[PDB]
Amino acid sequence: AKKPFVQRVKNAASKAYNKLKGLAMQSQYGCPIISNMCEDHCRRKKMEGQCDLLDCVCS
Repeated sequence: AKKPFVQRVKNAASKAYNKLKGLAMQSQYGCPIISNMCEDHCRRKKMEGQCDLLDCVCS
């Protein structure tokens, strides 16, 4: 017989996306009474939450 020899069909590749960061247009200059300090600070961390009359809320 002397059968042949071959078995090279490996690769494994399915991963090239990782972030999970970014708002959805709503916490940007839309609050009633937000301070540039809170807006800038919250924007720097790209954290989105809710706009409070007392200040901005990052979530």
